[PDB]
Amino acid sequence: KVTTVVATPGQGPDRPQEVSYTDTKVIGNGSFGVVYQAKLCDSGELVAIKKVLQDKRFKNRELQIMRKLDHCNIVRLRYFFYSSEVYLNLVLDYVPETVYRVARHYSRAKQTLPVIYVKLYMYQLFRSLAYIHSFGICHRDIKPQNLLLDPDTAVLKLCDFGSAKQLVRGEPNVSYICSRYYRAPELIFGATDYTSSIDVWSAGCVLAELLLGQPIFPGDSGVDQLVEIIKVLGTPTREQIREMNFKFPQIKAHPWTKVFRPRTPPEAIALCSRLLEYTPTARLTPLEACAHSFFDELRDPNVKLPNGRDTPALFNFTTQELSSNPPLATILIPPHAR
Ligand SMILES: O=C(Nc1cncc(-c2ccccc2)c1)c1ccnc(NC(=O)C2CC2)c1
Repeated sequence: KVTTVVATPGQGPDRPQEVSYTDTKVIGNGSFGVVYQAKLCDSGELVAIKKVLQDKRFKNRELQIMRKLDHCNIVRLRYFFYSSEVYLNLVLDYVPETVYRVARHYSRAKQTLPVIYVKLYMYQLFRSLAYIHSFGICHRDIKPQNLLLDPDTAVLKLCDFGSAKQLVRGEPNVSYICSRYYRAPELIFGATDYTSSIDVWSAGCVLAELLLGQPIFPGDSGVDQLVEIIKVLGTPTREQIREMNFKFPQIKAHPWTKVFRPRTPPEAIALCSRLLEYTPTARLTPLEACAHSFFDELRDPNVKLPNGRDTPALFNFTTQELSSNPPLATILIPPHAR
Protein backbone atom coordinates (compact mmCIF):
# COMPACT_ATOMS: atom_id res chain seq x y z
CA LYS A 1 0.00 0.00 0.00
CA VAL A 2 1.40 3.42 1.06
CA THR A 3 4.84 3.65 2.77
CA THR A 4 5.64 6.83 4.74
CA VAL A 5 9.21 7.75 5.73
CA VAL A 6 11.05 10.82 7.03
CA ALA A 7 13.59 11.60 4.29
CA THR A 8 16.16 14.37 3.86
CA PRO A 9 16.10 16.31 0.53
CA GLY A 10 19.14 15.61 -1.68
CA GLN A 11 19.99 19.32 -2.08
CA GLY A 12 19.66 22.21 0.38
CA PRO A 13 19.80 22.32 4.18
CA ASP A 14 19.34 19.10 6.18
CA ARG A 15 15.62 19.34 7.08
CA PRO A 16 13.83 15.97 6.87
CA GLN A 17 10.28 15.74 5.54
CA GLU A 18 7.53 13.12 5.64
CA VAL A 19 7.47 11.45 2.17
CA SER A 20 4.84 8.89 1.10
CA TYR A 21 5.20 6.47 -1.85
CA THR A 22 3.33 3.45 -3.29
CA ASP A 23 3.47 0.83 -6.16
CA THR A 24 6.87 -0.33 -4.88
CA LYS A 25 8.42 -3.04 -7.11
CA VAL A 26 11.97 -4.43 -7.55
CA ILE A 27 13.65 -3.22 -10.78
CA GLY A 28 17.29 -4.34 -10.16
CA ASN A 29 19.51 -6.53 -7.93
CA GLY A 30 23.29 -6.08 -7.72
CA SER A 31 26.34 -6.51 -5.49
CA PHE A 32 25.41 -3.23 -3.64
CA GLY A 33 21.83 -4.31 -2.81
CA VAL A 34 18.44 -3.64 -4.51
CA VAL A 35 16.87 -0.86 -6.67
CA TYR A 36 13.07 -0.38 -6.45
CA GLN A 37 10.62 1.75 -8.44
CA ALA A 38 7.88 3.64 -6.58
CA LYS A 39 5.35 6.46 -7.20
CA LEU A 40 5.30 9.50 -4.87
CA CYS A 41 1.77 9.96 -3.46
CA ASP A 42 1.74 13.79 -3.51
CA SER A 43 2.77 14.32 -7.17
CA GLY A 44 2.49 10.91 -8.87
CA GLU A 45 6.16 11.26 -9.97
CA LEU A 46 8.09 8.01 -10.39
CA VAL A 47 11.32 7.42 -8.46
CA ALA A 48 14.03 4.75 -8.23
CA ILE A 49 15.08 3.82 -4.66
CA LYS A 50 18.60 2.40 -4.43
CA LYS A 51 18.87 0.52 -1.10
CA VAL A 52 22.48 -0.15 0.15
CA LEU A 53 23.78 -1.44 3.55
CA GLN A 54 25.26 1.47 5.62
CA ASP A 55 28.96 0.84 6.62
CA LYS A 56 28.57 2.18 10.26
CA ARG A 57 32.31 3.12 10.44
CA PHE A 58 32.03 5.90 7.76
CA LYS A 59 29.67 8.14 5.74
CA ASN A 60 28.51 6.63 2.41
CA ARG A 61 30.77 7.99 -0.39
CA GLU A 62 28.05 7.67 -3.08
CA LEU A 63 25.66 9.79 -0.92
CA GLN A 64 28.37 12.44 -0.25
CA ILE A 65 29.06 12.74 -4.02
CA MET A 66 25.36 12.79 -4.94
CA ARG A 67 24.60 15.60 -2.44
CA LYS A 68 27.17 17.89 -4.22
CA LEU A 69 25.88 17.24 -7.80
CA ASP A 70 23.32 19.44 -9.56
CA HIS A 71 23.32 19.04 -13.37
CA CYS A 72 20.65 18.37 -16.09
CA ASN A 73 22.70 15.33 -17.34
CA ILE A 74 23.12 13.61 -13.97
CA VAL A 75 20.39 11.61 -12.23
CA ARG A 76 18.73 13.76 -9.50
CA LEU A 77 18.97 12.69 -5.86
CA ARG A 78 15.52 13.85 -4.67
CA TYR A 79 15.75 12.44 -1.07
CA PHE A 80 17.68 9.98 1.08
CA PHE A 81 16.55 8.08 4.19
CA TYR A 82 17.78 5.37 6.58
CA SER A 83 15.84 2.18 7.38
CA SER A 84 16.06 -1.42 8.73
CA GLU A 85 21.95 -3.19 10.74
CA VAL A 86 21.13 0.17 9.00
CA TYR A 87 20.34 0.69 5.25
CA LEU A 88 20.71 3.89 3.16
CA ASN A 89 17.97 4.54 0.58
CA LEU A 90 18.75 6.95 -2.26
CA VAL A 91 15.54 8.29 -3.86
CA LEU A 92 16.31 9.32 -7.46
CA ASP A 93 14.02 10.72 -10.20
CA TYR A 94 13.05 7.74 -12.38
CA VAL A 95 14.17 7.82 -16.05
CA PRO A 96 12.39 5.17 -18.25
CA GLU A 97 15.16 3.98 -20.65
CA THR A 98 18.92 3.44 -20.95
CA VAL A 99 21.39 3.58 -23.85
CA TYR A 100 21.94 -0.20 -23.29
CA ARG A 101 18.22 -1.04 -23.87
CA VAL A 102 17.86 1.36 -26.85
CA ALA A 103 21.09 0.15 -28.57
CA ARG A 104 19.91 -3.49 -28.03
CA HIS A 105 16.56 -2.71 -29.79
CA TYR A 106 18.38 -1.34 -32.85
CA SER A 107 20.96 -4.15 -32.85
CA ARG A 108 18.22 -6.85 -32.68
CA ALA A 109 16.29 -5.10 -35.53
CA LYS A 110 19.52 -5.04 -37.67
CA GLN A 111 19.36 -1.19 -37.72
CA THR A 112 21.75 1.46 -36.34
CA LEU A 113 20.70 4.19 -33.94
CA PRO A 114 20.26 7.39 -36.06
CA VAL A 115 23.36 9.65 -35.92
CA ILE A 116 21.20 12.54 -34.52
CA TYR A 117 20.70 10.48 -31.31
CA VAL A 118 24.40 9.44 -31.29
CA LYS A 119 25.28 13.19 -31.29
CA LEU A 120 22.65 14.12 -28.66
CA TYR A 121 23.48 11.26 -26.24
CA MET A 122 27.29 11.47 -26.53
CA TYR A 123 27.25 15.26 -26.13
CA GLN A 124 25.14 15.07 -22.95
CA LEU A 125 27.43 12.28 -21.60
CA PHE A 126 30.51 14.50 -22.23
CA ARG A 127 28.74 17.42 -20.41
CA SER A 128 28.06 15.22 -17.35
CA LEU A 129 31.75 14.17 -17.40
CA ALA A 130 32.96 17.79 -17.71
CA TYR A 131 30.83 18.64 -14.64
CA ILE A 132 31.94 15.75 -12.35
CA HIS A 133 35.60 16.05 -13.52
CA SER A 134 35.53 19.80 -12.62
CA PHE A 135 35.24 18.63 -8.93
CA GLY A 136 38.04 16.02 -9.45
CA ILE A 137 35.31 13.29 -9.42
CA CYS A 138 35.80 10.26 -11.73
CA HIS A 139 32.73 8.03 -12.34
CA ARG A 140 34.90 4.87 -12.95
CA ASP A 141 32.04 2.81 -14.46
CA ILE A 142 30.89 4.58 -17.64
CA LYS A 143 28.88 2.11 -19.73
CA PRO A 144 25.54 2.01 -21.69
CA GLN A 145 23.57 0.69 -18.67
CA ASN A 146 24.56 3.80 -16.62
CA LEU A 147 23.30 6.25 -19.33
CA LEU A 148 19.61 6.85 -18.61
CA LEU A 149 17.36 8.30 -21.39
CA ASP A 150 13.93 9.90 -21.73
CA PRO A 151 12.96 8.74 -25.31
CA ASP A 152 10.50 11.64 -25.81
CA THR A 153 12.79 14.57 -24.80
CA ALA A 154 16.12 12.82 -25.77
CA VAL A 155 17.55 13.84 -22.34
CA LEU A 156 20.39 11.62 -21.08
CA LYS A 157 21.27 11.37 -17.35
CA LEU A 158 24.40 9.68 -15.99
CA CYS A 159 23.62 7.31 -13.08
CA ASP A 160 25.18 4.83 -10.58
CA PHE A 161 27.75 6.74 -8.57
CA GLY A 162 28.61 3.56 -6.55
CA SER A 163 32.18 3.48 -7.98
CA ALA A 164 32.70 7.27 -8.31
CA LYS A 165 35.44 9.00 -6.34
CA GLN A 166 37.63 12.09 -6.22
CA LEU A 167 41.02 11.31 -7.79
CA VAL A 168 43.87 13.23 -6.07
CA ARG A 169 47.30 13.31 -7.81
CA GLY A 170 49.81 11.15 -5.91
CA GLU A 171 47.11 9.07 -4.15
CA PRO A 172 46.80 5.43 -5.42
CA ASN A 173 43.38 4.10 -6.52
CA VAL A 174 42.08 0.55 -7.05
CA SER A 175 42.64 -0.63 -10.66
CA TYR A 176 39.76 -3.19 -10.52
CA ILE A 177 36.99 -0.64 -11.31
CA CYS A 178 35.07 -0.28 -14.63
CA SER A 179 33.17 -3.00 -16.52
CA ARG A 180 34.21 -5.38 -19.35
CA TYR A 181 34.34 -3.76 -22.86
CA TYR A 182 34.73 -0.21 -21.38
CA ARG A 183 38.00 -0.47 -19.41
CA ALA A 184 40.88 1.85 -20.40
CA PRO A 185 44.10 -0.08 -21.25
CA GLU A 186 45.88 1.41 -18.17
CA LEU A 187 43.19 -0.32 -16.00
CA ILE A 188 43.67 -3.62 -17.89
CA PHE A 189 47.44 -3.30 -17.09
CA GLY A 190 46.53 -2.78 -13.39
CA ALA A 191 47.61 0.88 -13.06
CA THR A 192 46.76 2.53 -9.71
CA ASP A 193 47.91 6.10 -10.82
CA TYR A 194 45.17 6.58 -13.47
CA THR A 195 43.31 9.89 -13.96
CA SER A 196 39.68 10.87 -14.91
CA SER A 197 40.69 10.23 -18.58
CA ILE A 198 39.62 6.54 -17.96
CA ASP A 199 35.97 7.90 -18.21
CA VAL A 200 36.82 9.46 -21.61
CA TRP A 201 38.16 6.09 -22.91
CA SER A 202 34.91 4.46 -21.67
CA ALA A 203 32.83 7.19 -23.38
CA GLY A 204 34.80 6.55 -26.63
CA CYS A 205 33.89 2.80 -26.37
CA VAL A 206 30.18 3.82 -26.03
CA LEU A 207 30.43 6.10 -29.10
CA ALA A 208 32.15 3.37 -31.22
CA GLU A 209 29.51 0.85 -30.07
CA LEU A 210 26.58 3.11 -31.06
CA LEU A 211 28.19 3.52 -34.55
CA LEU A 212 29.06 -0.19 -35.02
CA GLY A 213 25.93 -1.74 -33.48
CA GLN A 214 28.22 -3.93 -31.26
CA PRO A 215 31.10 -3.34 -28.74
CA ILE A 216 34.41 -2.26 -30.35
CA PHE A 217 36.71 -4.10 -27.84
CA PRO A 218 34.86 -7.27 -26.73
CA GLY A 219 36.31 -10.14 -24.68
CA ASP A 220 35.61 -11.81 -21.32
CA SER A 221 39.30 -11.47 -20.29
CA GLY A 222 41.74 -8.56 -20.40
CA VAL A 223 44.00 -10.47 -22.86
CA ASP A 224 41.15 -10.74 -25.41
CA GLN A 225 40.13 -7.09 -24.83
CA LEU A 226 43.77 -6.00 -25.28
CA VAL A 227 44.12 -8.06 -28.54
CA GLU A 228 40.96 -6.28 -29.85
CA ILE A 229 42.42 -2.87 -28.85
CA ILE A 230 45.75 -3.74 -30.60
CA LYS A 231 43.85 -4.83 -33.79
CA VAL A 232 42.42 -1.25 -34.03
CA LEU A 233 45.16 1.04 -32.58
CA GLY A 234 48.18 -1.09 -33.51
CA THR A 235 50.84 -2.27 -31.03
CA PRO A 236 51.50 0.41 -28.34
CA THR A 237 55.04 1.88 -28.35
CA ARG A 238 57.40 1.48 -25.32
CA GLU A 239 56.60 5.14 -24.45
CA GLN A 240 52.78 4.58 -24.74
CA ILE A 241 53.18 1.47 -22.50
CA ARG A 242 55.11 3.55 -19.88
CA GLU A 243 52.32 6.22 -19.96
CA MET A 244 49.71 3.47 -19.17
CA ASN A 245 51.81 1.30 -16.76
CA PHE A 246 56.24 -8.10 -22.17
CA LYS A 247 56.13 -9.21 -25.84
CA PHE A 248 52.95 -7.90 -27.56
CA PRO A 249 51.79 -9.11 -31.03
CA GLN A 250 53.40 -6.85 -33.70
CA ILE A 251 50.24 -5.63 -35.50
CA LYS A 252 50.02 -2.47 -37.68
CA ALA A 253 47.39 0.20 -36.87
CA HIS A 254 44.13 -0.55 -38.74
CA PRO A 255 42.89 2.62 -40.57
CA TRP A 256 40.07 4.09 -38.43
CA THR A 257 37.93 4.73 -41.56
CA LYS A 258 37.89 0.94 -42.29
CA VAL A 259 36.82 0.13 -38.65
CA PHE A 260 33.30 1.57 -39.19
CA ARG A 261 30.66 1.08 -41.97
CA PRO A 262 31.09 3.22 -45.18
CA ARG A 263 28.13 5.52 -44.37
CA THR A 264 29.65 6.51 -40.93
CA PRO A 265 30.24 10.33 -40.74
CA PRO A 266 34.02 11.10 -40.82
CA GLU A 267 33.66 13.55 -37.86
CA ALA A 268 32.39 10.58 -35.72
CA ILE A 269 35.50 8.54 -36.66
CA ALA A 270 37.82 11.54 -36.01
CA LEU A 271 36.20 12.01 -32.55
CA CYS A 272 36.65 8.23 -31.80
CA SER A 273 40.37 8.29 -32.65
CA ARG A 274 40.94 11.27 -30.29
CA LEU A 275 39.11 9.53 -27.34
CA LEU A 276 40.50 5.98 -27.83
CA GLU A 277 44.21 6.87 -27.42
CA TYR A 278 46.76 4.69 -25.56
CA THR A 279 48.41 7.74 -23.88
CA PRO A 280 45.87 8.88 -21.21
CA THR A 281 47.01 12.58 -21.47
CA ALA A 282 46.58 12.55 -25.31
CA ARG A 283 42.78 11.87 -25.05
CA LEU A 284 40.37 14.84 -25.42
CA THR A 285 38.95 16.22 -22.17
CA PRO A 286 35.11 15.97 -21.90
CA LEU A 287 34.77 19.74 -22.54
CA GLU A 288 37.01 19.54 -25.67
CA ALA A 289 34.88 16.55 -26.84
CA CYS A 290 31.67 18.71 -26.47
CA ALA A 291 33.35 21.36 -28.73
CA HIS A 292 34.26 18.73 -31.40
CA SER A 293 32.90 19.26 -34.96
CA PHE A 294 30.88 15.97 -34.73
CA PHE A 295 28.48 17.99 -32.44
CA ASP A 296 28.20 21.10 -34.76
CA GLU A 297 24.69 20.00 -35.92
CA LEU A 298 23.47 20.27 -32.29
CA ARG A 299 24.57 23.97 -32.26
CA ASP A 300 22.48 24.79 -35.43
CA PRO A 301 19.40 26.91 -34.46
CA ASN A 302 17.13 25.00 -36.89
CA VAL A 303 17.82 21.46 -35.53
CA LYS A 304 14.84 19.56 -34.08
CA LEU A 305 14.25 16.01 -32.78
CA PRO A 306 12.85 13.37 -35.23
CA ASN A 307 9.56 13.50 -33.21
CA GLY A 308 9.16 17.23 -34.10
CA ARG A 309 9.99 18.54 -30.58
CA ASP A 310 12.88 20.94 -29.77
CA THR A 311 16.24 19.55 -28.59
CA PRO A 312 16.74 19.36 -24.79
CA ALA A 313 18.88 21.93 -22.87
CA LEU A 314 22.44 21.78 -24.33
CA PHE A 315 24.09 25.21 -23.76
CA ASN A 316 23.24 26.20 -20.13
CA PHE A 317 26.91 25.82 -19.08
CA THR A 318 27.97 27.22 -15.66
CA THR A 319 31.41 28.69 -14.66
CA GLN A 320 32.12 25.40 -12.77
CA GLU A 321 31.44 23.28 -15.90
CA LEU A 322 33.69 25.41 -18.18
CA SER A 323 36.54 25.78 -15.58
CA SER A 324 38.96 23.35 -17.33
CA ASN A 325 38.98 25.61 -20.45
CA PRO A 326 36.82 28.80 -20.21
CA PRO A 327 37.66 30.04 -23.80
CA LEU A 328 35.66 27.03 -25.23
CA ALA A 329 32.42 28.92 -24.20
CA THR A 330 32.79 30.64 -27.65
CA ILE A 331 32.24 27.34 -29.48
CA LEU A 332 30.00 25.67 -26.86
CA ILE A 333 27.42 28.45 -26.41
CA PRO A 334 26.09 29.34 -29.94
CA PRO A 335 24.62 32.80 -30.85
CA HIS A 336 20.95 31.65 -30.56
CA ALA A 337 21.36 29.97 -27.11
CA ARG A 338 19.02 31.39 -24.42
O1 LIG B 1 20.11 4.84 -10.32
C1 LIG B 1 19.45 4.09 -11.04
N1 LIG B 1 19.72 2.76 -11.16
C2 LIG B 1 20.83 2.06 -10.63
C3 LIG B 1 21.83 2.64 -9.86
N2 LIG B 1 22.87 1.96 -9.37
C4 LIG B 1 22.94 0.65 -9.64
C5 LIG B 1 22.00 -0.04 -10.40
C6 LIG B 1 22.13 -1.50 -10.66
C7 LIG B 1 23.38 -2.09 -10.84
C8 LIG B 1 23.51 -3.45 -11.08
C9 LIG B 1 22.38 -4.24 -11.16
C10 LIG B 1 21.14 -3.68 -11.00
C11 LIG B 1 21.01 -2.32 -10.75
C12 LIG B 1 20.93 0.69 -10.89
C13 LIG B 1 18.26 4.61 -11.79
C14 LIG B 1 17.76 5.85 -11.44
C15 LIG B 1 16.67 6.35 -12.12
N3 LIG B 1 16.06 5.70 -13.11
C16 LIG B 1 16.53 4.50 -13.46
N4 LIG B 1 15.82 3.90 -14.51
C17 LIG B 1 15.80 2.60 -14.89
O2 LIG B 1 16.47 1.73 -14.35
C18 LIG B 1 14.88 2.29 -16.05
C19 LIG B 1 14.40 0.88 -16.20
C20 LIG B 1 15.42 1.43 -17.16
C21 LIG B 1 17.64 3.91 -12.83
